[PDB]
Amino acid sequence: DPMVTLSSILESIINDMRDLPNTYPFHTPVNAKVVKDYYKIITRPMDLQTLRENVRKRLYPSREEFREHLELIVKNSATYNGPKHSLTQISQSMLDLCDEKLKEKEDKLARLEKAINPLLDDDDQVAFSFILDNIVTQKMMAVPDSWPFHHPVNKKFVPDYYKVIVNPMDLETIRKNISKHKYQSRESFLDDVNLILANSVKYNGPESQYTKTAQEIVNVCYQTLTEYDEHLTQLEKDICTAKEAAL
Ligand SMILES: C[C@@H]1COCCN1c1cc(C2(S(C)(=O)=O)CC2)nc(-c2cccc3[nH]ccc23)n1
Repeated sequence: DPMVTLSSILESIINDMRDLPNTYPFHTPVNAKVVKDYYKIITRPMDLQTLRENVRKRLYPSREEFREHLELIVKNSATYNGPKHSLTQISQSMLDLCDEKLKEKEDKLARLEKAINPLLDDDDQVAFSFILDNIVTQKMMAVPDSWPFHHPVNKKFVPDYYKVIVNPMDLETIRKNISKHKYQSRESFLDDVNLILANSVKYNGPESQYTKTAQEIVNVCYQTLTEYDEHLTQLEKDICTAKEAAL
């Protein structure tokens, strides 16, 4: 079972990260009854124990989902402790080692990932994802003053954001989803794109300039999808055939 082999590789990387110097503060979850403001600042807690348990729950079908959770450890430290704090440097040493090990095992990991999910090797899925990523970076992120929507909100800087917005979305998250080939057609992609605009209506109001910018992001997405409609329709058809074939 390639998921078992993959999981064993990921656990071995966790073992190697745990062994780096001074890493213990990251081995287990932050104790929010000692660090009483932790959840007022951090939205997505992560640590090596939780990461290992998730590997064992078979939550990571690829390098990328694993690495994304590992990177939260660093991002959270950068936010809470500071970008140059020794704890943030220590967390970064873990991520650097992970990247070394993933580099070394890249061909084996690719083989396992494609055995787990054959669409990662499908040329139509890859071409479709490439087009979506170019729409995001060249059209959507090029909208003037679109920066509020480029990344997840950092609760440190907007402390009530996630009390209001419980289903957040942003363009970086969409790009990460594209890189993982989460979207097999425009319908699921547009659900996430529209969530950006819905969240702006809710948090900022329907007449806010933030919402006008978000509306422009959505409108240039529709305009560009319409321009590429013929090609995208063919890719979506061939992806469906590949999806059904893998059965
Ligand atoms: C709430 C507002 C409008 O609705 C969309 C998301 N918005 C963001 C997003 C971000 C992020 S950030 C830096 O937190 O990563 C994702 C890019 N920051 C700020 C922000 C931060 C600090 C002071 C501020 N004054 C006005 C906006 C603002 N607002």
